[PDB]
Amino acid sequence: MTEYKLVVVGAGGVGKSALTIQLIQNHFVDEYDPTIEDSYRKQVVIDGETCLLDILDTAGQEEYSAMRDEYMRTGEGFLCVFAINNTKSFEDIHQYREQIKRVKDSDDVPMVLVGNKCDLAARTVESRQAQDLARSYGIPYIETSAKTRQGVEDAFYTLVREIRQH
Ligand SMILES: Nc1nc2c(ncn2[C@@H]2O[C@H](COP(=O)(O)OP(=O)(O)NP(=O)(O)O)[C@@H](O)[C@H]2O)c(=O)[nH]1
Ligand SMILES: [Ca+2]
Ligand SMILES: [Mg+2]
Ligand SMILES: [Mg+2]
Ligand SMILES: [Mg+2]
Repeated sequence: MTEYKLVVVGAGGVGKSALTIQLIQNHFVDEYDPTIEDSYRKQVVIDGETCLLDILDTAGQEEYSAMRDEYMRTGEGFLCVFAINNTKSFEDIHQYREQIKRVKDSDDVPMVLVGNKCDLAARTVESRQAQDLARSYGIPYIETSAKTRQGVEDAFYTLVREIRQH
């Protein structure tokens, strides 16, 4: 069956693991355990196609980010995640996109910009700001909450739909 290799990247603490775990395991991880490099695999039907998602959950903490580029290298599509209550994580997106372009040696990599923790009210990144960033990259912006599940399936499936357009 069709396999899609997805890679989730972004600053430490933005909720990359919580998003992936909500998608794959249907629960919310409340605690914060920094990730090194974890992978998840699940068979799902997306738009009538049975496919296998291989999701690489990467480190956002600089300390844990050792061979991250070697992992990212294999990815077919990337979720670039920031948190809507973490302005620095949004500003950091530029450098993740540059890293993706570097590891794929392409200016045209399937990507979706994700603004996570949308269940929280300490918003410092407004939707329009993120929409504009994504527009400049030619990719979709989607807000999510790993806590409530809002947008979670949408984000990951939209990434599959972007890979399919390339
Ligand atoms: N309220 C809320 N909290 C969230 C959300 N997503 C993640 N969190 C919380 O944010 C903290 C960090 O989440 P985590 O998924 O571990 O972040 P990460 O990006 O994978 N961190 P790292 O890069 O170090 O591996 C956790 O305490 C988690 O519960 C969300 O959508 N809403
Ligand atoms: Ca929990
Ligand atoms: Mg993590
Ligand atoms: Mg390269
Ligand atoms: Mg502002």
